[PDB]
Amino acid sequence: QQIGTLTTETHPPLTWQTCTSGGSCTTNNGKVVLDANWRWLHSTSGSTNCYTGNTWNTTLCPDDTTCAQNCALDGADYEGTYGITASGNSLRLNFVTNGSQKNVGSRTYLMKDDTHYQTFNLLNQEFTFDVDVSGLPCGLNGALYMVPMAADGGVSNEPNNKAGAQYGVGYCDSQCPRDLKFIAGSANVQGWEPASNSANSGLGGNGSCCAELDIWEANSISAALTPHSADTVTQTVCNGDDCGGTYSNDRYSGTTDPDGCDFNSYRQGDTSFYGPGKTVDTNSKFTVVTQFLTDSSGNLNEIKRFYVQNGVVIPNSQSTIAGISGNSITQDYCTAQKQVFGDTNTWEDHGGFQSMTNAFKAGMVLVMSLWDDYYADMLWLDSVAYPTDADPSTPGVARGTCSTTSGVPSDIESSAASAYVIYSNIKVGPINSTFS
Ligand SMILES: *[C@@H]1O[C@H](CO)[C@@H](O[C@@H]2O[C@H](CO)[C@@H](O)[C@H](O)[C@H]2NC(C)=O)[C@H](O)[C@H]1NC(C)=O
Ligand SMILES: *[C@@H]1O[C@H](CO)[C@@H](O)[C@H](O)[C@H]1NC(C)=O
Ligand SMILES: *[C@@H]1O[C@H](CO)[C@@H](O)[C@H](O)[C@H]1NC(C)=O
Ligand SMILES: *[C@H]1O[C@H](CO)[C@@H](O)[C@H](O)[C@@H]1O
Ligand SMILES: [Mg+2]
Repeated sequence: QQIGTLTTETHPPLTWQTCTSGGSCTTNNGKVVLDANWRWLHSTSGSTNCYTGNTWNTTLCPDDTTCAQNCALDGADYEGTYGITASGNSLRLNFVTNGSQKNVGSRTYLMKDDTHYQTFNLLNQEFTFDVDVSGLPCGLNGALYMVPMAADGGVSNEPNNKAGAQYGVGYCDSQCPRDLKFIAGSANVQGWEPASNSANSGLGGNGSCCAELDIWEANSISAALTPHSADTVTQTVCNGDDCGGTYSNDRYSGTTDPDGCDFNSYRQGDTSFYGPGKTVDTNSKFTVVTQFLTDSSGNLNEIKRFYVQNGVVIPNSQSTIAGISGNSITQDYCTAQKQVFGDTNTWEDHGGFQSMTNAFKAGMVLVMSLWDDYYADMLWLDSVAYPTDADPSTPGVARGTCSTTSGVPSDIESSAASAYVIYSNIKVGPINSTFS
């Protein structure tokens, strides 16, 4: 995709911290950028849209290559159009913004400079942030996570990609998303079809795969921490059903792990731990600490979680499911959880902890998003039962307190239009350096 010249792109400021030890943190002046999929996409020749609603202009975009040559991504009105407010240490994302048109959700990335994403290697480090999820009801997902996107947004080896990181180009994840307009320096017009169960109501011929570390996927009801493996940790392009993931005829036929090794306290049997008025009280802001421990060879072997609220350090809740012990993500936990729950261990299939180690070594980009779920209504995160018809007595079925009828986008985009999330006070450093 090309650089549009009709609207200046100014990345809103976001300060975050590097810590070296407890009580020793210094500030970094970062910036945030909106994902390309949310942007106006128009001809390089003028103002004519290449994409409108959920379909393409086939004169401007007769094929994937020509479309990339012909079409430019332009600058974003962050607050006015997208309800994104980045100031000081905080990033607020609003769910619905009814400006000149209706906007639902957003996906943003942390930048090091105007043309590069910040990258992270969290081996032997912890990532820590504050979050307010009080305004997130059933069906919402405020996600803070990491994917090994190319730092430059792909421009170095993609001649038709000039927009790059500057315009939030280069997304990939463990679902191999096919709703992306641009993948690996090409458009995705070929095979594009409208689809009711896609976030943007459309799906192209190709998907964008990579590893994915879901540090935080949450609302006021439930939270999940989920690493996802991949054969190749950085971006690969997949074709149709061979993609696997959400929209394939065979979810597990691809090169990535679409399910991940998840820890949701409620799913792991403790319904008193996380939620409104609970041990981690979602009525108010809290600190989320995620630690990435290694074996003696420097390969990831454990993900730990701590919360801090009112100055009280709260260890992650123990899994209470018989056969699934502990309060962290380890190979023993992942194997036991998949076996006991009766879920396919695609996590292990695509390299598990070694895969995530490789993803960290490649360098991770920080993603901060707010979304509703056109495929499963976020029931996988917060429902009394997922699947909706499954036995709530069966281990792994219950994930939260939300009804099986909750979270339908056409419902909640109305009823929960005021929903928002605030991420703040991001800190990265060695184990134990960001809290005490
Ligand atoms: C991106 O997806 C499109 C659509 O599926 C692919 O285009 C197909 O290419 C094959 C092989 O050249 C042709 O036989 C088909 O006619 C094309 N289909 C359509 C609908 O145009 C394209 O190959 C994909 N690109 C990559 C890199 O995988
Ligand atoms: C598509 O783009 C072309 C070239 O700018 C333009 O002439 C045409 O009006 C657009 N719309 C349609 C429906 O073809
Ligand atoms: C971090 O703190 C915990 C709890 O005090 C301790 O068990 C662990 O050894 C510490 N690890 C490092 C690397 O400092
Ligand atoms: C469009 O229709 C599909 C069924 O194919 C639903 O899953 C989706 O929620 C939307 O209503
Ligand atoms: Mg998709």
